[PDB]
Amino acid sequence: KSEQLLRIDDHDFSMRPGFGGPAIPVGVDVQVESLDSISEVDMDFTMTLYLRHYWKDERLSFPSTNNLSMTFDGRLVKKIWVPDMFFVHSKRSFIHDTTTDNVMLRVQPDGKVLYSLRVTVTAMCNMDFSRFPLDTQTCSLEIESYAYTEDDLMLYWKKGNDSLKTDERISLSQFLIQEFHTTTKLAFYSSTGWYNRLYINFTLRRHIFFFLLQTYFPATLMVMLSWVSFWIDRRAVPARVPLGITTVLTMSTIITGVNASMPRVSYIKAVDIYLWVSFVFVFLSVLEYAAVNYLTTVQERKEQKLRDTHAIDKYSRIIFPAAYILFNLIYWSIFS
Amino acid sequence: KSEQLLRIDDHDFSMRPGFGGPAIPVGVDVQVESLDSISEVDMDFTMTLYLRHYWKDERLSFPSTNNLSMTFDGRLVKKIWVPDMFFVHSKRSFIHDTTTDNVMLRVQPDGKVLYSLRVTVTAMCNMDFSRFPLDTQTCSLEIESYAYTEDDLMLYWKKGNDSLKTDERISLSQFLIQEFHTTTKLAFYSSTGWYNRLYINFTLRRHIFFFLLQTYFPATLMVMLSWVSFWIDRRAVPARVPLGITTVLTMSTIITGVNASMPRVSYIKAVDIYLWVSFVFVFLSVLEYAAVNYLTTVQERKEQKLRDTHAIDKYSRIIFPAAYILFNLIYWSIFS
Amino acid sequence: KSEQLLRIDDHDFSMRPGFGGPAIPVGVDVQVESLDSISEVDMDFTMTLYLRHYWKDERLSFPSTNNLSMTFDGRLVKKIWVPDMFFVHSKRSFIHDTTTDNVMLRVQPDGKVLYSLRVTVTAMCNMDFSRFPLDTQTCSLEIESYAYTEDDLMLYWKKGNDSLKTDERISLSQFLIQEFHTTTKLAFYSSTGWYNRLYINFTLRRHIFFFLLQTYFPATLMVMLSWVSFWIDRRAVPARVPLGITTVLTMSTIITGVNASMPRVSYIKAVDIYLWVSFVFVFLSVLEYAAVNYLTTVQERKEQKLRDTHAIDKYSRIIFPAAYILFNLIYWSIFS
Amino acid sequence: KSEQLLRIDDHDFSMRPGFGGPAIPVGVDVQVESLDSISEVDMDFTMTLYLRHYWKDERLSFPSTNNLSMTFDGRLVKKIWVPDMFFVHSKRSFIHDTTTDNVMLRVQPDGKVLYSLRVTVTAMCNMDFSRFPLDTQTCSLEIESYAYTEDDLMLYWKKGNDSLKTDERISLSQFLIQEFHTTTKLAFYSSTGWYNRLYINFTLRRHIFFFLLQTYFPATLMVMLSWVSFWIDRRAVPARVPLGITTVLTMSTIITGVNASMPRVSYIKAVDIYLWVSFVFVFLSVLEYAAVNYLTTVQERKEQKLRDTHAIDKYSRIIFPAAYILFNLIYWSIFS
Amino acid sequence: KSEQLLRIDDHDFSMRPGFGGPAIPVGVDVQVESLDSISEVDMDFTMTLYLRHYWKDERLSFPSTNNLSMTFDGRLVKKIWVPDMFFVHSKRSFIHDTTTDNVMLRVQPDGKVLYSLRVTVTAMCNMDFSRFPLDTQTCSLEIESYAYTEDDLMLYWKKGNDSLKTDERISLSQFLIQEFHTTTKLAFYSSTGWYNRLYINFTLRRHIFFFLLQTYFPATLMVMLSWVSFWIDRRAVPARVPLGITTVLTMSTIITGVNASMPRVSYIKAVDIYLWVSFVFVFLSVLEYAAVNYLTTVQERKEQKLRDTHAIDKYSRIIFPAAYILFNLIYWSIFS
Ligand SMILES: C[C@]12CC[C@@H](O)C[C@@H]1CC[C@@H]1[C@@H]2CC[C@]2(C)[C@@H](C(=O)CO)CC[C@@H]12
Ligand SMILES: C[C@]12CC[C@@H](O)C[C@@H]1CC[C@@H]1[C@@H]2CC[C@]2(C)[C@@H](C(=O)CO)CC[C@@H]12
Ligand SMILES: C[C@]12CC[C@@H](O)C[C@@H]1CC[C@@H]1[C@@H]2CC[C@]2(C)[C@@H](C(=O)CO)CC[C@@H]12
Ligand SMILES: C[C@]12CC[C@@H](O)C[C@@H]1CC[C@@H]1[C@@H]2CC[C@]2(C)[C@@H](C(=O)CO)CC[C@@H]12
Ligand SMILES: C[C@]12CC[C@@H](O)C[C@@H]1CC[C@@H]1[C@@H]2CC[C@]2(C)[C@@H](C(=O)CO)CC[C@@H]12
Ligand SMILES: *[C@@H]1O[C@H](CO)[C@@H](O)[C@H](O)[C@H]1NC(C)=O
Ligand SMILES: *[C@@H]1O[C@H](CO)[C@@H](O)[C@H](O)[C@H]1NC(C)=O
Ligand SMILES: *[C@@H]1O[C@H](CO)[C@@H](O)[C@H](O)[C@H]1NC(C)=O
Ligand SMILES: *[C@@H]1O[C@H](CO)[C@@H](O)[C@H](O)[C@H]1NC(C)=O
Ligand SMILES: *[C@@H]1O[C@H](CO)[C@@H](O)[C@H](O)[C@H]1NC(C)=O
Ligand SMILES: CCCCCCCCCCCC
Ligand SMILES: CCCCCCCCCCCC
Ligand SMILES: CCCCCCCCCCCC
Ligand SMILES: CCCCCCCCCCCC
Ligand SMILES: CCCCCCCCCCCC
Ligand SMILES: CCCCCC
Ligand SMILES: CCCCCC
Ligand SMILES: CCCCCC
Ligand SMILES: CCCCCC
Ligand SMILES: CCCCCC
Ligand SMILES: CCCCCC
Ligand SMILES: CCCCCC
Repeated sequence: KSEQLLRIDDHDFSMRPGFGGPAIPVGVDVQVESLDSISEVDMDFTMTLYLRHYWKDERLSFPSTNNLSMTFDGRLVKKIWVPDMFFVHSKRSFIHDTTTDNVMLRVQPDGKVLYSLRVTVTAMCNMDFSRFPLDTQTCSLEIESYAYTEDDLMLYWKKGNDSLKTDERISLSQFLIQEFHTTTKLAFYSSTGWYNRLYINFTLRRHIFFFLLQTYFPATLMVMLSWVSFWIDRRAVPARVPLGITTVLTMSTIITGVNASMPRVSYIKAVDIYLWVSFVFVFLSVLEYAAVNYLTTVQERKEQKLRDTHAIDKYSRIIFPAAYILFNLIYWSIFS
Repeated sequence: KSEQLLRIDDHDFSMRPGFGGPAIPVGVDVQVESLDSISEVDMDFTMTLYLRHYWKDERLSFPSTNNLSMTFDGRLVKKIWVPDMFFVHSKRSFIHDTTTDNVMLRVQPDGKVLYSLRVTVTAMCNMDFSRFPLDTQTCSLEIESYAYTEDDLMLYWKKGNDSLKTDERISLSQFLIQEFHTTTKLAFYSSTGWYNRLYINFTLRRHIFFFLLQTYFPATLMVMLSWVSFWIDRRAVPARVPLGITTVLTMSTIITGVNASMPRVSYIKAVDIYLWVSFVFVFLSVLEYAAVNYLTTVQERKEQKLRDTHAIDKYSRIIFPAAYILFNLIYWSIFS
Repeated sequence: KSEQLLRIDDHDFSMRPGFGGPAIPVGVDVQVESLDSISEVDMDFTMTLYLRHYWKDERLSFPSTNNLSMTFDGRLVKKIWVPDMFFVHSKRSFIHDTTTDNVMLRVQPDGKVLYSLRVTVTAMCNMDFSRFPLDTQTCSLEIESYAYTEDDLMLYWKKGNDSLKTDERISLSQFLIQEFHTTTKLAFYSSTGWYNRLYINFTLRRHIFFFLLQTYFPATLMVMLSWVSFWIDRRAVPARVPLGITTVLTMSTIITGVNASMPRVSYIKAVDIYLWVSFVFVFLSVLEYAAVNYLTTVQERKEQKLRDTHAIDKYSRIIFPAAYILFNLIYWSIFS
Repeated sequence: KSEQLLRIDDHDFSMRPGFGGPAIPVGVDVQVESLDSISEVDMDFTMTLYLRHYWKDERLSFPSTNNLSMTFDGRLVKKIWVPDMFFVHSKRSFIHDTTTDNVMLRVQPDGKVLYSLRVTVTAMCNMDFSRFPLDTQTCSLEIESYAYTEDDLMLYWKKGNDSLKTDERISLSQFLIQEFHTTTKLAFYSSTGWYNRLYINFTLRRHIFFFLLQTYFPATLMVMLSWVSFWIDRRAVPARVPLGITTVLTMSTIITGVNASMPRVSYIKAVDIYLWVSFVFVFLSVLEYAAVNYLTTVQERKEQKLRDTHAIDKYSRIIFPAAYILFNLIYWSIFS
Repeated sequence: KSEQLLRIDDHDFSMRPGFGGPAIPVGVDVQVESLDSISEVDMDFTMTLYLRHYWKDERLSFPSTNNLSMTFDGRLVKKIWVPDMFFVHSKRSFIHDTTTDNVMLRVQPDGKVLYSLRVTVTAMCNMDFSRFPLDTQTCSLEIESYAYTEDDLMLYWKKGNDSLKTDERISLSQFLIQEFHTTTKLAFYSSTGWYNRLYINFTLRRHIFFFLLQTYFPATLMVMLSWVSFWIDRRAVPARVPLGITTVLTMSTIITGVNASMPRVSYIKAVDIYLWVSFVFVFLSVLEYAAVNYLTTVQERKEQKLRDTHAIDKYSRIIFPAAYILFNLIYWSIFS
């Protein structure tokens, strides 16, 4: 029996290696296999990965006439001491078990141990949609020991920045992913002490042209369409009135349609500002012709009682586009 | 073996410490890590947190030549007595188990015990949407012993109001969160007796300006647009009629669009009252011109058989806006 | 050890108390804590509650110099005999286990036992939507023994109608809840025999005014708006035609919008009948003016070849509203 | 102890009764309690039922001075041999366990055994939507032994067609259910051999009138409305043009609305054919008036340069309805 | 006892057969039972299948006076050595367990073993929607050993391309499935070594005619409808203006409706290009008439101050359709 080569029954494996002295170093490597989903309303993401640990234990040494190592599956884990890592700020997670538990242990003649397992985790990521669709988000995944302070266990990246590998075809449907890297930082708990924490960081971006074409293009076209009425004969009331009112109706349908297709986040975003400013421009263009028609009617009635282009149209033909151009300059200087 | 330092086999751990005498005090601390989601239709919320217990047991004392404590994981829990806390008014919950059970026990030489675990819970929160979108909601989470009355176990906050800590970046997507605090109260069960209950309270609010801009602004603009027809020449029937009917159509589309984007709660809310009053104003403006056209036609026919601005327009130009202003004053004095 | 006070090893606990003789009575009490959700398309509901059992077993008696009782948690359940209750017509259910199993046992010196546990259950409830939104539904939850017939186990409510308690703040978002009460009935299985079954009954109702304002009000307003054209000068074709066709378009949008917000139940309901009758009225009002215009044109052409209000408008002004009023009387006498 | 009346330790229960000789017959009965849901996009259904087995084993015989039988729960199952049935073509399933496992065993003095359990299963059902909404679907549930060929185990319906019972109130929200019955058939696996398979069959149908009123009625009404323009004076251009274009807009909104309410199945169905043919009719009616207006204008210009009803309207008034009637005859002769 | 015919206690089953020498070959067969679902936003699919292994172990040989084999269920698996296969790039999976674990073992007198189990798996499949709805996708499922390198275990398809069988009625609701086949490839891990990997490949396609009729047909019809105004008398302003503006409104509603029914993928696809080009054509047709009306008005005013078909219409009648035809030629030569 291979488990008799390790004196299992001859040691207390409820205490750590080196108990009573300096802390035992434990080195970590990570391989990311995929990014599974993201939730914008609930603000979290899901990832699948391999986690590997390295440490030394002299109680595990066995004699050999060679330099061959022995390999075990997850049934040995409950018989020896292993590190207790957990994921900070996570909502749910599990270890894969088909067709059997996805756990491996390899033990060297001198007591060096490698511990490997496959896991899926869902973690939180606070997001800010104030600059949507031009926003940028940063997320992280964090790794920590549950019960051992830095005085008993010293956790570190085994090879620095070479300790993280990512799959060549990692991708998300609605985001672009860039800039993977690792960091470390000490954290403090008033109940027990100081602990080491490791981080995995990355950044997300959207596709800007899709949103430009889908939202900003039609609004601008409808605003430009509402200026056509300034060049139409003011005596054609049955053609001036329906045009303005239908233009309002079209802009309202566009805004409702856009609202139905964005994530349900209930506070004010940049695209909303653009859309409602354009709606106000369309409203003002109807008020203009109302004024013109009233004034013309008054003039005609006065002339008959006593017995060309109106100035408002001439000024509006210049003033409306200039003000829209100035709004656009300010908006795009502010939101980049 | 460390479990032989505690005389495990030498005591009955199916009875409480101090059995037969006064109740044993048990002190509680809570650290909230995050707020995961909220459901407005089902009226509940989800939270993730650390729960810590403190008590003393003389049967656990062990000799030491030092003041060092021993630490265990969750396999020891089934061998000793521990408190049986549960969450009142909850729908589902679980304890995290990756990469192993997230449970810790620390035992002092004199028998003081600390018990720590990590848990996620979903709890109910009755809500009232009568003043939507200006409503305010209050929620709570409650903690109680399942089987021990106040005569056997005394449950209390360890440090009063300093016993609750919350994460610095706790947030929800559609709500603002404020005013965390703790309370206690005795409850009575006719089947067994009196029990101590602990509470965690907080308050939620919405973003008012988003809703103002999205709902109240367009309705008011359309009501103001329907008043334009009072200044148009009454002889232009083909321009007066289509304008009113298209204005009705636009207001109906706006109302349907707003209805599709609120949570599906089927009783009457404030915003509904605002919207349907505005719809009635738009309807009345079409009835006005119907009356005017009929009366003008009668007058002309009478004059021809025998062989300026109509008064109704002049009065309507004043009466409609005053009545809308009075409605707005009353509405906003009532709903703040 | 407290489990040695009960002679556990000295009795066969795979047989019932009183085996071989009359049936053992078992009394039941229920406390409802909350109503969690309801599903109209799948026709089921979810509930969370406490279930308590009472019976006597002389094999459990122990000596005492006092009248104190002993309390156990769920680890004792597998060592003694307990009743096997299950929920009839249910789809899924589970027993809460945080922070430990929510099970209690209390044993009196003379062998009286109390058994308590906390459970969540989803059960079916056949529904009829023919009179929507004026429908009423009745639901029930049923409790039965799986393996013991009335000859071996007699199941009954411990205190009659006082055996059911409900929480003071029980509520559902879209329903009103009323009239909780209990009943009993015998059921028969051809495979094994007769069994006792217990019932918990309640009733659900909707908020009628919300639905009135959201659906019936706009339809009636549009039908009334289509009658305006009967008072308009028949020589204004460019004002009579667009009005009818836009009125049809508005009514169609209203009907689509209403259809998108009701539960997806694919058979005919009362509100559908109301809406499609109103649509038919709006269609008929356009056919009327088509007839009037054709006849006027014929008359003018005839008069010119040879070389006031038309009767159809005068009759329509009376006939349309009377017929709508009669439809409303019949409809509301039929559907209450 | 009742388990000592059966010589449990005295037989190898890892082999079947009658090992080494002819196959052992096993008889099956089924009671369906409910139909829980159906998924049209994923093409599956869910059902809840009781499954009962009957067979004889002489190793289970025990002496009795009477004809009373002994009853056990599911803890005995792991100590004796039982049949290994499984559900073919299923996606997921489980056995109910509240408040304990829903399993029963009854053993007669002579070794006759009854085995009963309660189970929920989700199974696939390939569907064809080509004739929607006039389609008919057939589904089945299949039962088979996992490891024993017909040479070792003979599986059959205990009582033929009397072996299946269904609940009196079984129903689905959007379907009608009819024609339950059972069948049997042999299947062949090249890896191991021939096996017996049992079937449960039933049929589903929709409510036709709901779909008629919701879809076919409005389309036909709009097609009939577009024919009104053939009777309108050809000199009223501002009344002929808006009518056709608004009629197109109404038909497009109707089609979009209908599309949003059917199950998302992306291939061509009958109702789509009806709707797009009607759209083409509405398009052609606008092309007609375009032609008429152009020709009239040419004639007038020619007459002035040189210095009644147009035939196209007269022919269209007959030709359009006849062609629609012929389309309807062919369509309804093809799709029933 | 049948487990005493195999000397279970007489061998260490924690090491592989042939330990210390050449690798042991293991042969694999697969039978696909169904394709359960596909997720376009999350980019994955689900499948249910039978997995079978073949290998030889001399420690399992037993004497027989015949050539009969012994069969076991899944309780034997934990007592002997078996291969540890797992699914690469998968998100979740499980082994069916109703009414018992769906596992079988068959052992020949000479030590040949067959191992069979039933499993459901969800795997990732990166997709590209740039050519939607004319796109083609390829997916695969991959099988690998977790802990043994090619030096210890040699994994291969038992019968080459005859090793894969698929069900005759396998289907998906919105896709067509074709071209199943198998491949093999070596993979390299820097932590442990080289491993053998097996692949199952297939291809998916859509139904093109459904999408043609639903999207491309209405857009083209509306573009053709906007050309009607070039043949209408330029003096009929109240008929030329409403027609263009309503045509814009109809096209906008069509585009919103189409957007609401495609999978929510936020980057630019071919159908979007088609739709927005058609929208631009409709916009240009309104700008044309604006120009024509302005120029006519100028001419009339000049003539009066001093005291037929306009050229722009004549050129537009030719130029618009030619340019649309050229766009269509280029588009369909590019996207096939
Ligand atoms: C072309 C369009 C969208 C389509 C019409 O509404 C016109 C605007 C004009 C301003 C443009 C904008 C696209 C996004 C631009 C290029 C901005 C960016 O650098 C984005 O990061 C700055 C100015 C923006
Ligand atoms: C500006 C707007 C919304 C946009 C148009 O409809 C005009 C109203 C006028 C009344 C305003 C309201 C915004 C919300 C106000 C300020 C109310 C509040 O204190 C909210 O708590 C009281 C009066 C309300
Ligand atoms: C006011 C309104 C709805 C709003 C407009 O459509 C007008 C109808 C008129 C008939 C009313 C109905 C509301 C519901 C009533 C009162 C019915 C009920 O007792 C309901 O149980 C009987 C008559 C119904
Ligand atoms: C009344 C209506 C629907 C409502 C308008 O579109 C007119 C058609 C006319 C043809 C009818 C159809 C209803 C369904 C019928 C009766 C068909 C069936 O036997 C159905 O199985 C054959 C002819 C069909
Ligand atoms: C008939 C229709 C759609 C309906 C109207 O928009 C007109 C176009 C004309 C061009 C056609 C297209 C259908 C798809 C075709 C046949 C393309 C394909 O081979 C598809 O793989 C090449 C040319 C395309
Ligand atoms: C790892 O590399 C990243 C690359 O951006 C850098 O930011 C970071 O500081 C590096 N960390 C260490 C420990 O070298
Ligand atoms: C805790 O502090 C809160 C702060 O609002 C207060 O309301 C509450 O009464 C305090 N409770 C105790 C026990 O001090
Ligand atoms: C319980 O009370 C309800 C109240 O409605 C009554 O209908 C029922 O008959 C009562 N049952 C018994 C057993 O008293
Ligand atoms: C069972 O009855 C059904 C009723 O339709 C019949 O089709 C079937 O053949 C019958 N089967 C047997 C085995 O009698
Ligand atoms: C299996 O058959 C497929 C059929 O396309 C072929 O592509 C593949 O190369 C074949 N593989 C082997 C190993 O024969
Ligand atoms: C309709 C005309 C829109 C013009 C927009 C100009 C935007 C300029 C942005 C300059 C950023 C530096
Ligand atoms: C269209 C004019 C709306 C005017 C609204 C006035 C609201 C005043 C609220 C005063 C609250 C004290
Ligand atoms: C538009 C007028 C609607 C009138 C509806 C009258 C309904 C009367 C119901 C009487 C029930 C007894
Ligand atoms: C608008 C007129 C529709 C007429 C439809 C007639 C359908 C006849 C079906 C005959 C089936 C035998
Ligand atoms: C409205 C006219 C559309 C004409 C489209 C022609 C497409 C030709 C494609 C040729 C591919 C080789
Ligand atoms: C392809 C980018 C288009 C942007 C139109 C505003
Ligand atoms: C837009 C304001 C114009 C004023 C011209 C007098
Ligand atoms: C709005 C009512 C006006 C009445 C004027 C006589
Ligand atoms: C508040 C009830 C309103 C009903 C309108 C029909
Ligand atoms: C609505 C029918 C009126 C007929 C008058 C002659
Ligand atoms: C619809 C075609 C009519 C042709 C009459 C000459
Ligand atoms: C479309 C441009 C036409 C120009 C004719 C002069």
